[PDB]
Order: sequence, then C-alpha cells, then structure tokens
Amino acid sequence: SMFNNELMADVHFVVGPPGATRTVPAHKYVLAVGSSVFYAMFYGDLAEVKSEIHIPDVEPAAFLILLKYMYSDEIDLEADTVLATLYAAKKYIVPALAKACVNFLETSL
Amino acid sequence: SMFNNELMADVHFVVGPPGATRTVPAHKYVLAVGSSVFYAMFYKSEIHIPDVEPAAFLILLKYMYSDEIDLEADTVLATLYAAKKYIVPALAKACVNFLETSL
Amino acid sequence: SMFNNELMADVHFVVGPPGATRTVPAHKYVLAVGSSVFYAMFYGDLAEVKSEIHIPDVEPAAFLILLKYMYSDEIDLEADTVLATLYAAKKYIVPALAKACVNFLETSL
Amino acid sequence: SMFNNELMADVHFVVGPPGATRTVPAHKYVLAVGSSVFYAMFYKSEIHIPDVEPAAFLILLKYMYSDEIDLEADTVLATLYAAKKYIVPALAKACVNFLETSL
Ligand SMILES: [K+]
Ligand SMILES: [K+]
Repeated sequence: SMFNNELMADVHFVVGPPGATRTVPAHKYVLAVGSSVFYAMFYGDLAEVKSEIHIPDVEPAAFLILLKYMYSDEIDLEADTVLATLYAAKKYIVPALAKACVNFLETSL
Repeated sequence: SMFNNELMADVHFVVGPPGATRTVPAHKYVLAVGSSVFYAMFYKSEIHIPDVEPAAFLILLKYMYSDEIDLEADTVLATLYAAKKYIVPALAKACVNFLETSL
Repeated sequence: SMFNNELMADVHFVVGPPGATRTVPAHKYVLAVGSSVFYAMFYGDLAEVKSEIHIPDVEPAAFLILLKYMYSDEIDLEADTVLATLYAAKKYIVPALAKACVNFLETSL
Repeated sequence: SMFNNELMADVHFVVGPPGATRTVPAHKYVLAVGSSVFYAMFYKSEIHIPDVEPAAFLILLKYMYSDEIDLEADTVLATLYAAKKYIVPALAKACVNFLETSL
C-alpha cells in the first residue's frame, strides 16, 4: 500500500508534541484529493514548497487514522484515539471521518 | 457565584501548557460531588493540569457549580476531553449532542 | 506597548524550529484585525481554542517583526531576517508588509 | 543534459531536512563557474545542505547548467534563499522580480 510508504513520498509530516513526534511519509496528490485544507497547502495560491511539515497539535495515531481513510476509504477508529481523530478530521475538513468519530463517541463506553 | 471565586477556595488549578496557563480557584466539595475523579483526589492544594485547556476547564467547572452547560464550536472538543477526563457524563453527553448537531 | 506583552495575552506562540523556539505572547484581537489567516484561526468556523500555538516553520525574529507591524503599523526590517519576514507576511496574508520586504530585497546589498 | 546526471558526477548533495532529503548529483566545474561559494568549497564528495529545499536546489542547478530560470509561486522564496546562499545574483534578481510581479 502507498499509505505510510516512503515509496514516491513527496512530503513528510513530523506529527505530535515536541519530544514525542512521529515522522509520516505521504503523497500530496492523495491528501489534496481528500481535503480542501491539504489542497490549499500543496496546490493553492499560497502554497509554499516544504519537504517536512510539522503538525504539533495532532496526535500521531490520529493522523495515521486520518491518512488511512484518505488512501483506502477505511475508517479504523479506536476508543483511545477517537477524540484526537475527530480533532484531525475537523482540522483537515474530512466530514465523513468527522461523522464516524461522532457516531463512535455516541455509541462507545 | 462561588464559581471561579477565591472566597473559601481550597484548591487552585494551574491549567494549560507551561508558559500559557491560567490559575483557577475551586472548591473541593463541589468538584468531588460532581466527579469520581475529583472525589478520589481530594477524599496538596495546587494541582497542575497541563493537558487541559483553561477555557474547557472553566466550562466544566461552571457546570459543576451551576448545572449550566454553555458550549461553542471552538471549545466543545476541549470540553469533551475534560468531561471524559473527570468522568462528568452529563457534560460529555451534551458535547457529543452538540457535535452531532454541528455535522 | 501591548506588542510582545504578557499583559492581557490570550495566546502564546511557540515560534521556530525545535530546540530554537521563542514563546511570544499575543492578543487574538490585534492579530485577527490584521490578518484573514489569524481571523480564521481565532474567529472563523473551524477555530479551535488553543492556549499555545506552534509555528515551527517561522523564524522568531521574523514573527516579532510581523507582530510589531500588526500592533503599531511600524515596519522594522533587517537584512538578516527580511527573507524570513517575507515568508511570514505571505503566510499570514499581510500584503503591505510583503511589499515592503520585496522593496527591501530589491534595494539592499 | 548533464544537469542532475550521475554521468561524470563528482559531487552529491544531500538536500533537505534529515528524513526528508533528496540526493542530487552534480559537477564541481559547473557549480564553481557559477558561484564563488562553490568555487571556495571545491577549489569531500558528499555535501549535506539541510537548510535548503530540494526543489529550490534543483532550480538553482538548472540555471547553472543551462542559464534557464523557471520560477513558480510555491518555490520562489526557497529559490531566493538558495541563490543568496550560493551568491548567484542573476537568479536572485529574477526571484525578486517575480515576487514584485506577484504583489
Ligand atoms: K474499519
Ligand atoms: K521602521
């Protein structure tokens, strides 16, 4: 799979709070197709070329769940990370994922 | 008006990331009655909660003193985190309801 | 001055690359009035309440020049930081500052 | 077509932040003729430039091999940084001109 694969990766995200980051390879095409926010960042008028992008306010597990959905259409939520995933989904304007997080929060212990 | 009041306050919370905190006075009785986590804690007088947003903590406390829930789009996720952290189910339910409505 | 003053500060920016950051207090009102990007971040539909905001891709000196302009209308460029200031000005959509950086680059050694 | 070509390459640059680099072959002669900084350097065969964007470095090199300048909005600032770093004034001028036009 291209998800979380260094093969052809044209961007790396350094995700998480300082001292507890994870570096995630990604593909600008898949991200921009899936999100108006990644589109703006990579293809929009104010896009700036950046090999490495920091996302200090997102949890790594959450970011990987978001990207899994953007590559595969699969939603792989877990109780421990669903709230952080909802933050990421709202942040990048991925509403199908946002909705699934809300339903998950409604129906989980 | 005991909410956020230094009068009779027996606990202070230092809330938020170091360098961007807010100190909030509170009353152990009121918190412990609304929360099993605060009960376990109180039953030190300065408590640091660097993982919680001050704005969310204040919304949680207002609920615990007044039973009033006042949510907004910019604070609901952080309030939900706090409500789950302190096990305040009525406030957590209200946040999830707000979120559903906002979809 | 309210510029870079902890008095009434309702946000703190942790500016710069990891290990070389500076924490800058600021006031959401002044920033949102001066920039559609800070407006979006603080007052817009997808605004999320955040005490501390990280800006890993901006230089601290540059960010302080940007904010000085937003508080005071004064532009205080220097050769050593003008390029990083132009990046910040483009990034937050402050065109009067962008223009001054370009003119400065044109007319400096 | 010696630009970005491993054929005869006597230097390799590891360009960009560690973990997000690109390795670019080059020819010391061509670089040294276009730049006082590269002249001083060459007159080791693997050079790390973690402060430069790969895309910008490639635009700089294309200029140095071909005299062609191909700028875009998303790469112009990073190209200007590189052009100033290696003291390539014609490319720096072109970037500032592009920026002026874009205002
Ligand atoms: K699944
Ligand atoms: K001045």
